[PDB]
Amino acid sequence: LAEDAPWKKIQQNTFTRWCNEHLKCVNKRIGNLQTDLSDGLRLIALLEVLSQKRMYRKYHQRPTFRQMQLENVSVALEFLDRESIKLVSIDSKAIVDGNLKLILGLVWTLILHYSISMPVWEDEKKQTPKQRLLGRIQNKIPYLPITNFNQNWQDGKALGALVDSCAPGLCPDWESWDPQKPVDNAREAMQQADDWLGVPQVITPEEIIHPDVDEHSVMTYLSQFPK
Repeated sequence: LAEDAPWKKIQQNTFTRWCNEHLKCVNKRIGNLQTDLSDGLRLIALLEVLSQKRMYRKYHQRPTFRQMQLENVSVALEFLDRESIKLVSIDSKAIVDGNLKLILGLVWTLILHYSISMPVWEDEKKQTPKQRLLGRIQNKIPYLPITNFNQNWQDGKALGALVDSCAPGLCPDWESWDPQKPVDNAREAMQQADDWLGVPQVITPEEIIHPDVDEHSVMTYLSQFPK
């Protein structure tokens, strides 16, 4: 009966914004993740931007027929396999036919690989991408216990700590912030990061402090922090 705005919607929203931040640079955009990858073209474009390589296989530039759309998605999935990016439970018809569950899974694989796992973090790897992101954020704010990507972020004040850590003076009074004003706190921190640290708001202040936020969404946002 709550098929409206859970962690599930936050995650679709966040994964869509992340894709769109990348698609911007080739003049494309997704309105609806369930439908707008289904002909393969926006998926191919996203993969080319993330990898900085073109497709080596031909594909259908006007995929008006189902078979053309299946083949475009196959070209994209095959490209990822070649890049040794590990996919699970995904085939071409899953994308073409709008299996939202499996589409979200694919986009998470891309985020984990290109945003979390591939960049060389602060201190230059037997630990998972998640552990590495936690440690990286923990080191920027050594006076707060950073052990998750949900409850630690709920009062909006750790965002202020992280942003000010990156450029002292952006959120200097973060510790004095009212923990009962979480959207206010998150909004200020995240707008400072947007305006001055180049961090896009792929999750929103309302979303990031929501009691039902999923960790993947928060990780997607936090993985963008500089240096």
